[PDB]
This record gives sequence, C-alpha cells and structure tokens, in this order.
Amino acid sequence: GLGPLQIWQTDFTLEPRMAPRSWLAVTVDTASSAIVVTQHGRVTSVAAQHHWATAIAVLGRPKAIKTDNGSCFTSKSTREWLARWGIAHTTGIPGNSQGQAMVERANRLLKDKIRVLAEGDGFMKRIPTSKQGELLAKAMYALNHF
Amino acid sequence: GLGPLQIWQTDFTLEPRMAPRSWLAVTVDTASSAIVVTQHGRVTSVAAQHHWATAIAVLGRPKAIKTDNGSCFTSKSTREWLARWGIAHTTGIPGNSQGQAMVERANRLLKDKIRVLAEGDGFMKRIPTSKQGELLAKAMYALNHF
Repeated sequence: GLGPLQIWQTDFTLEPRMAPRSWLAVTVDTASSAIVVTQHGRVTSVAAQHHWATAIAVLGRPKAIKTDNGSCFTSKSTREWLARWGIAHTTGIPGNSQGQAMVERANRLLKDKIRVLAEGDGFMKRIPTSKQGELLAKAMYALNHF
Repeated sequence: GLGPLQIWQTDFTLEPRMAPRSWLAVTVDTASSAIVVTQHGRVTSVAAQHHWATAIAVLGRPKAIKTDNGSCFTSKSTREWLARWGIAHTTGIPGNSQGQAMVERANRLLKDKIRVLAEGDGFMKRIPTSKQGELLAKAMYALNHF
C-alpha cells in the first residue's frame, strides 16, 4: 500500500571469465534489492529485451526501468518493446548524477562473487563454457538469498 | 514460523512447438505455487541439475525435492549434485499414488499458455527458435504473477 515503488535499474558489464558470452546484463529491483543477471555474446538491443524478458518472469513486471543512454536502451526497437509491455523508461536527470549507483554496486559484488566461486573450483582464468551457467546461477543465488 | 515447508516437485514434459529444445523441465514450489521452467535438448541427468540450478537462483534453496523414478533423477551424478547442495530427495510412496499431482497440473497449464500465446503471434506449429526464449519467459510470467 505504502511499500516501495517497483522501479528497476539495468546495466551491462563485461566479464572475461564468462567468454565467449562475457557481457552480463544485470538488473537490480530497487524495491527489494533482488538481483537478476543473464549472459549475452554481444551488447545489442535484442540482448537487453531478452534480459528483461527473463527478469520479468523472475521478478514480475515493474512500473519503470532506469537505464543510461546506451544505444541498445534508447533505440526504437527497445522503446517499442517497452511500450508493448507498458513499462515506463527513464534515463534519469539529463546530465545526471548517475541515479543508478545501485546497479553499479551490484556489478562489483557480482564480479567478486564470480571470481571467488570460480577460483574455489580451480578456475583461475576463464570458466569452462559448460560450467558458466551453474556458476552464474550460483552467484545470483548467493547474492539474493544471502 | 508455521508457514509451508519448502518442498518442490519437478518433472520433464515434451513440447514439440519448442523444438529443437523441446524438453521442458518444470518445477512447482508447493509452498507458494510459483512455477519455474527451462528448456533442454535432451532429458539427461545434467539437464535436471542445470534446471535446478536456475530454479535455486529464482526460488532459493528448498528443503526437499519430490521427483519420480526417472533415471536422470535417481542416477549417481544427480544424487551427488543434490547432496552437494544439502537438498533432500524423495521419489515418494514406493508404488505411490503420484504425490506430484501439482507438477502434472502445472504441465498442462504451461502447455496451454504456450499454445495460446504462440497462436496469438501467428505460430500455428513450431515457434521460431529465436522467439522461443521470450515466449517461454512470458508464459512463466503469466502463470506466476497472474
């Protein structure tokens, strides 16, 4: 009733231990702080939509999503995908202050956990392709359900 | 405190509109009724573990999981994966009554929603490979967050 508004912050961050699909799309729900992450081979408009599709099935549909002015976020294709869902989009204050400090903190936490868990299993550099999936799920589990 | 126990029921069901990865692994959390589904090319022990890895990141770690006696569920590899996580496994009453009526109801609901949504987008038969992912996420969203 008076609970937090369902606004998300989403960003892409690069992680060479997950190559070839080293681009991680990360979404923080600012109401509950849950984190959602997916892996992509390239940072395109289609990869952001695929990421939000998965986040929507996991967290439910938000009232709005805050992103930066990356092209994969302000392109026509992406503005139409968001309108088809009824989700408002804002790139925040124009010149900002980066009102997406949350996703940026999530990004560092996420890369740390990936590195500790991978090193925990003997992978000092790249994680074998076949192990990437479970480790990513595992880092996401440790970050949400502490 | 007195809330429901966190027990899951999981099963695989076949869906030719999602081919080539037409095997759907579906998990119902009997405490909250949420549904989790993932797509696989073959029904193996490794595909069940990958499915639960994703369900664990989405729903948190359960106290137990109820399955049937499929080999991909009672194999050594799978019993060890479950022990590594500390999750109890039961195949229920031996000769049963099928105390996994829930996952079976979820399976029919899920296949219906997939068919209505696909037909809604003009796909009377197989769904194009590139559209499978979002539609699956979409059916999962409609079934959880009604």
